[PDB]
Amino acid sequence: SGFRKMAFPSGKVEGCMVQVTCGTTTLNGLWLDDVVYCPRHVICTSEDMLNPNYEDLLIRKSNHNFLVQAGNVQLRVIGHSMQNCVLKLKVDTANPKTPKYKFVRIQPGQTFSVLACYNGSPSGVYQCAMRPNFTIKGSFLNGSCGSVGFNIDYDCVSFCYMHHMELPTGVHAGTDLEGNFYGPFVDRQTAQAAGTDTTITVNVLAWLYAAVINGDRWFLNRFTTTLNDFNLVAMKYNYEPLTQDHVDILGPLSAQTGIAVLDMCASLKELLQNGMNGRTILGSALLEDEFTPFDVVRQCSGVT
Amino acid sequence: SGFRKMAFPSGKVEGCMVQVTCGTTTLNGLWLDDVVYCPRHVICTSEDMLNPNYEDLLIRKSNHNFLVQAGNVQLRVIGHSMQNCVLKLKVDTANPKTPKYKFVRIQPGQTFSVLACYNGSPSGVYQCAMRPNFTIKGSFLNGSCGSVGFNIDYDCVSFCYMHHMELPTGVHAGTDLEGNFYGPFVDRQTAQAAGTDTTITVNVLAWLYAAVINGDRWFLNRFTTTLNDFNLVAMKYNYEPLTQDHVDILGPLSAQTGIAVLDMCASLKELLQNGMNGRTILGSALLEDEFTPFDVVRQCSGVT
Ligand SMILES: O=C1[C@H](c2ccc(Cl)cc2)CCCN1c1cncc2ccccc12
Ligand SMILES: O=C1[C@H](c2ccc(Cl)cc2)CCCN1c1cncc2ccccc12
Repeated sequence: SGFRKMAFPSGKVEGCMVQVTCGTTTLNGLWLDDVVYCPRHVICTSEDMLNPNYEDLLIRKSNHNFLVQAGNVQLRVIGHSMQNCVLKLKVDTANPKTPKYKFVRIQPGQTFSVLACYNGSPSGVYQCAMRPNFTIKGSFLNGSCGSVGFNIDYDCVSFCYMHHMELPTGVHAGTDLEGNFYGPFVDRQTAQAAGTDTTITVNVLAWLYAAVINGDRWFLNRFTTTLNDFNLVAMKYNYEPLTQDHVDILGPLSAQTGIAVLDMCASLKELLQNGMNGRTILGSALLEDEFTPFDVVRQCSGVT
Repeated sequence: SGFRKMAFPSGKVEGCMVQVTCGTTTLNGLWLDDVVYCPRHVICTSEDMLNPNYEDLLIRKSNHNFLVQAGNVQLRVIGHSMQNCVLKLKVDTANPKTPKYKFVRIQPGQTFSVLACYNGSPSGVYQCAMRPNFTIKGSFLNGSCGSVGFNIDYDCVSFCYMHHMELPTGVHAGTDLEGNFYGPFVDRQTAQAAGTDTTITVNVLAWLYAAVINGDRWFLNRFTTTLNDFNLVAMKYNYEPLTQDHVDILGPLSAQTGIAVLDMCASLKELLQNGMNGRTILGSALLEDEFTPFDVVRQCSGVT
C-alpha cells in the first residue's frame, strides 16, 4: 500500500543525455543512434530572441559550429537539419547506450516523467502531466532546455517531450521529438497566453479510486449521479468534461473497488460543492489530477 | 522557476538491482562489488514470520539455496552471512556497473530517493523523507522488499535505506545498508507502534523560502517572532522544535530572499494559527515538509 508521485526509472534516458553548444549558447541534447536532437533556439543569441528567423540564423551555421559533448567525449557532427523547432545533428558515432525507442506525441491529461538536465548531465527526475492547456507545470531553470519527457513500456522508451521554454507565467512549454510544439506556443521571446488550465477529471477520479484502494474512504457517499448532471458541476468548477471513454478507461478501477464510476462521480461532485472541510485524501488537501488510470493501475499492481 | 518533488536520477542504482530467491520467497537485492545485500527475511516463510529465529533459520540454509539473478544471468553464491537484519551473499563476480558508493545512516527529516523494484527489476522512482518517527510514507507492494533509498553526490551513491516491511498502519519500515532498522521496528510480523509523526519544521521553512523564490509570497506577513515563541506554537501543532542549527542551515535561503529566518517563522506561525483559507503554496493546500534546505538550494540552483 501507499500512493506516491512516481516517475519511471531514468537510467535508459540518462545514457542519451549530451551537451550541445552552439556559439555562446549551451543546452541539452538527446543522442539516439547517430542523431542528436535539441531545441533549435541553440543557434540564437539573447539579442535575436525577440524575433528569430531560424532559416536565416541556421544558414550562418556550419557542422563544426555545433559542439556536441557526451560526458567527456566530443562527437563529430557530419550533418545538421531543422525539423520544425528542433535541430537534428548527425554525428559520426551511434550511441552505444541507445535503448529501444519511439517518438510519440502524447495527449493532454497524459502523464510522463521528466529528466531535468544541465550541461548534458541529469540532475533530477519527476512525474508530471501535459496540462489541458498544453503547458507543463515543471521545475526548470536556465540551462534545462533539451531536457526530455518520456514513458517506458518494459524496455521501450517513448519520448514525448522536449523542453524549450518557460512562459512569463512560470509554466513550461516544449515540443514532441519531431519539433512540434504542444499548444499554440512559438519559440519566440514574446507575450504568449497559456490559456485556461482545467482539471483532468478522469485523473482526479482515478486518484479517488487509488485512495479507496489504499484505505482513505471518508469521501465516499450514499449518492449517485449521471454523466450530464456531473458534467454541469465539472463545467462550473473548470473540470474537463467527462466522456463515456473516460468512464470505460476507469472500468478496471471500478471493478477492483466495486464502486461504479457514476457513484465515484457523485462523491467527487460533493467534494467540489463542499470542499474537504480540512481533511486530506492520500496525504493531500486538494484533488490531484496528475495520475492517469494507467498510472493508478500500474502503481497498485506493480508493473516493472 | 517551478518547484517539484524531484528524485535523483536512478540509473546508477538500477545497475545494482538483482533478484534474490530463497526457497519460495523472492525479493530485491543490491549488488555492489562481489556482495548482494538483501533483507534477511528472504529465508523466512509466511508460517515462521510471527516469531523467526533467524540464526536457526539461516543454519538450515546453504550457499546454493540462495538464487541471485541479475537481469537474466545467475550469480554464483560463494559465501553468505547475516549482519543485523540483512544478508550479505558473496558472489563470484563483481558488478561491472558498481558505481562509487557509501553506506550512510541518515537522520530523521532527511530526504532520499527510492527506486521501487519487483523481482530485481526497477519500476518507479520517487522522493521521500525519513519521518521523525523513523518510518517512511512510501509506495510499496508485496515484492518491493530490498528496494533501496539513496542520495547522489556528483558520481557517488550514498545508500541509506533498504525496504523490509509495511506496518499495519500502511507506512513503511526498513534498515540502513548495515541491517540496522531505523526506529524501534523488528523484522517480525507483530503489532508494532510507529509512534507520533511530527512535521519537519526546518523542511516546511525551506519549502516556504522555495515558494518566495518562485513567486508565491501571499503568506508573507508584517510580523516577526522569536525561537521560543515560535516553538510554543510548533509544540501545539506537533511540529519539530526549531533549533539554532536549523536557523543556521536556513541561512543561505534567508540570504537569497532577504527574509530573516524569524520573520519566516512568524509567517509560518500565522499559517498554523489561521490555516490557508482555501489558498495554495507551490500548488499545495498543505504545508510541505519533504524538502530539506539542501534540496531547495539544489533545485533552485541546478546542481548536476
Ligand atoms: O525560457 C527560456 C528562455 C527562452 C526564450 C526564448 C525562447 Cl525562443 C526560448 C527560450 C532562454 C533560455 C532558457 N529558458 C528557460 C527555460 N526553462 C526554465 C527557465 C528558467 C529561468 C529562465 C529561463 C528558463
Ligand atoms: O511487510 C511485508 C511482509 C513482512 C512481514 C513480516 C516481516 Cl518480518 C517482513 C515483511 C511480507 C513481505 C512483504 N511485505 C510488504 C512490504 N511492503 C509493502 C507491502 C504491501 C502489501 C503487503 C506486503 C508488503
